[PDB]
Amino acid sequence: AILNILEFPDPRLRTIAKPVEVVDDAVRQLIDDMFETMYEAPGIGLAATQVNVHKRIVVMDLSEDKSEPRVFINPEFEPLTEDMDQYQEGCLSVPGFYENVDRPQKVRIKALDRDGNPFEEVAEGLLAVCIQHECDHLNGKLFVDYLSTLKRDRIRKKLEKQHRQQAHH
Amino acid sequence: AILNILEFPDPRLRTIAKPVEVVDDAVRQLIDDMFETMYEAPGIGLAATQVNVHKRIVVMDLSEDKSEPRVFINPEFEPLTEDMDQYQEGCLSVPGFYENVDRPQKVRIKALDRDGNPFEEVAEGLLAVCIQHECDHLNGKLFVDYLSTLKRDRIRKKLEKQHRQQAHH
Ligand SMILES: CCCCC[C@H](CC(=O)NO)C(=O)N[C@H](C(=O)N1CCC[C@H]1CO)C(C)C
Ligand SMILES: CCCCC[C@H](CC(=O)NO)C(=O)N[C@H](C(=O)N1CCC[C@H]1CO)C(C)C
Ligand SMILES: NC(=O)CN(CC(=O)O)CC(=O)O
Ligand SMILES: NC(=O)CN(CC(=O)O)CC(=O)O
Ligand SMILES: [Zn+2]
Ligand SMILES: [Zn+2]
Repeated sequence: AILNILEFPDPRLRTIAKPVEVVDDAVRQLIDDMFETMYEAPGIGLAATQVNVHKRIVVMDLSEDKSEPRVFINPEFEPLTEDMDQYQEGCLSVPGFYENVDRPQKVRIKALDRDGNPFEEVAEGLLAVCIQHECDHLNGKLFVDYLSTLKRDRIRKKLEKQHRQQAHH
Repeated sequence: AILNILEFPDPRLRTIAKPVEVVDDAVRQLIDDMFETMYEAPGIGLAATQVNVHKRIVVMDLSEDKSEPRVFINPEFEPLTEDMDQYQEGCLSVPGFYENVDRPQKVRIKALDRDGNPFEEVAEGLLAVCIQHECDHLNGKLFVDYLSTLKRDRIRKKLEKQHRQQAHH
């Protein structure tokens, strides 16, 4: 099923997600709904926090033909270099806005797979950017948090305006 | 200490490496010697089999400045995709030759780290190719084994001539 995606400045996006203790079929059902929601948006990644489920679960598919699904449960990352890359990021929870964000160029991801088994994976490029962006969501952080207060304020005001107009529909 | 690197068609390269039961002082010394040997060659990977030590130990460093050492003890891998990647592969035991070899582009690695602790790592790109190349060595397999019979024999003949001339130096 398609799930509702929370939008900035909804305070629920600031909730810190709780770790998953057992990866059962119920967790996999949520994962399937997250994937369906992500593919339909469309987006290349999605954190449970974004659909109002505060558990540390992330889904992703960096392919063009939407044929490479990846699951990260209880994800964490550690920079493997001090070098930083700049990427213009967008977010399904901050629809319509794209801004530059500087983040570690390479990181080591650690998480549980869709079966609950632990693994690690070195990430560079888009994968590195996405994993950091998704993990941030689980810690109640949004990419607009890295921007100047004036830019974030402009975005907030534009979105709050849109929300009021959408409410008048 | 820099160890000697065996070269095709030396029969000892066909030896199947035995598993490591404990990462003791001796094993720790070998790993250091292997890194020294690898960097001096220079190469981006090295299997114990290549320095005539038939234990399942692999070292790597895909960086350009010796800043990313990697250790794999008792490594094994499983393809995670059917998609094949073609890469121009070379080998310190088959110096001067680079031939295309098709291998799965994404694999899951299972091994023990430099401290003797088990871990599983998802690999793509160069890392995916190198781990398969290195594990093959531990099973007495060389990349030329994937080439046609005439191409492999041509390479063999070339090296035998070289070895012949080197001995007269
Ligand atoms: C930069 C990496 C961002 C991680 C994923 C986000 C989706 C998200 O909100 N995850 O929490 C995404 O797909 N964002 C899209 C996006 O910004 N993309 C998608 C591909 C490249 C990049 C271009 O800016 C937009 C169009 C919704
Ligand atoms: C492609 C992966 C190969 C695994 C590593 C080998 C070394 C080896 O013999 N390992 O067992 C290597 O460093 N090979 C080099 C090599 O083939 N390379 C190094 C970087 C890229 C690639 C192609 O040129 C050459 C130059 C000796
Ligand atoms: N073994 C894997 O597929 C690795 N991971 C995700 C990845 O592909 O990066 C686990 C998951 O998708 O459940
Ligand atoms: N977390 C890691 O460093 C993983 N591994 C190997 C790697 O770097 O891929 C351990 C080792 O190098 O002993
Ligand atoms: Zn987002
Ligand atoms: Zn080799």
